[PDB]
Amino acid sequence: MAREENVYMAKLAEQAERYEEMVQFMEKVSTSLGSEELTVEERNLLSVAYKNVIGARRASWRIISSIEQKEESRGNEEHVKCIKEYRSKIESELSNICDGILKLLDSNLIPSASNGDSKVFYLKMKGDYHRYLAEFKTGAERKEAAESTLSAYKAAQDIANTELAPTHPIRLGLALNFSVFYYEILNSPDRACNLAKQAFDEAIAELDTLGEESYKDSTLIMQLLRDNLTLWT
Amino acid sequence: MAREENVYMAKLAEQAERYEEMVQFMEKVSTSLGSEELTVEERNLLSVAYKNVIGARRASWRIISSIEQKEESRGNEEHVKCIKEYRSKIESELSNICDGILKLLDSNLIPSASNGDSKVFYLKMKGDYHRYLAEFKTGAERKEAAESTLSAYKAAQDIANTELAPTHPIRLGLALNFSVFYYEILNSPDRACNLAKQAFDEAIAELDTLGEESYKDSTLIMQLLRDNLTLWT
Repeated sequence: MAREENVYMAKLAEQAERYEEMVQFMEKVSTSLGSEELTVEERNLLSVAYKNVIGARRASWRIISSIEQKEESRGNEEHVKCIKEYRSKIESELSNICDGILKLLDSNLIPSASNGDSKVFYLKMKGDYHRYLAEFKTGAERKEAAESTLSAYKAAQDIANTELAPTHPIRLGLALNFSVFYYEILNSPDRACNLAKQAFDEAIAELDTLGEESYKDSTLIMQLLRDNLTLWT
Repeated sequence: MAREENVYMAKLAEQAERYEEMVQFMEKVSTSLGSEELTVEERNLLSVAYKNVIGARRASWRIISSIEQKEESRGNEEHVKCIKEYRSKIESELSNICDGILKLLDSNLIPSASNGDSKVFYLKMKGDYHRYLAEFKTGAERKEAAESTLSAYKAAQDIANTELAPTHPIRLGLALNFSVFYYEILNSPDRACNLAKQAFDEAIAELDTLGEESYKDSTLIMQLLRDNLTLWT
């Protein structure tokens, strides 16, 4: 049967801003496939869905962490005990969300990507979500997450380097996250700045062969890489 | 024991924008009382909580209804069947949210309000939430909701008229919702415009006895009543 229906429901879920439902709908598109790949449209929806569901918990996690620290500085110890419990609950959510998208990548989407844009897309996403585990996980789970990120970003760059134009927003967007993760989580500015400037230089080397729709895609990203290189200096 | 804790958790829930949790926390404050009333702070949190939880479903309901109608006009009948199912689900949520706050008003907060500001506050809220049932319920449930609203708004105005200054933001805010409900749901512009201009005129009759904190409260509302009277003409 046709489940353009679940795709149509996911676009309604998006319009309604009911993102948890958007995820369940795109998870139903993905776990119903035999040999078929998600279209671009479909993989983009799955990604908008997870990005909005994880975004909201990341933002809760950041305000709850600021409060946790302001109250720790003031010696308000009953508050801290309460904030910690709340942070713990949000961490539980964050960790199950990451596990849901990782499980779908590891066992449906990555093993069935054929084109290279697809392989880079799913391997980047896998990295993106291990990076999110790494922002809050602790101990050995933080270490396994930082390594899973690096190794997914690397396997993605290997394929992006050969099989995708230097100007492709997947390859540029992979460069942006990879460069930021080297700097912010591995504390390696040399590397961060390097593959940033590499991704930028390479992509102006062929910027003189895009459309008026192809441009707005990768120009947005190219400018993000640029303001970081000047920032990072 | 002290459950300033649940109040503190509700303020964390608000900061995190986890409003469903804010509701559960303020519901726990309210269902734990013996003879005690919610403070102003507490009744305001309960209200911020329910307002954000119902706001998000009302907004989903409005975009899903616009889509439902655009697709009905274009003859896209598979879409409509899908949109209707989605609208139905959002209606289920809206109806259980309204029932939760109504159950807490009808059986904890209204029967124990002592001061009059408190009685007007809970009776207004009861009206506010029956008004929301009336926006989407259908048939006899819509009729029982429109009447429950009217009768809660009336019982509230009876008390606001004697026991609260004409300038009190509860009494003015009650006037705003009451006036809007007469116009938009009962289709009675004469009445809408009347008790709007009455609430405004009466409140400038004593506007020359407020603070610099008391003012910003009821001026915001007084200007809302004013732009409607000119609009409604």
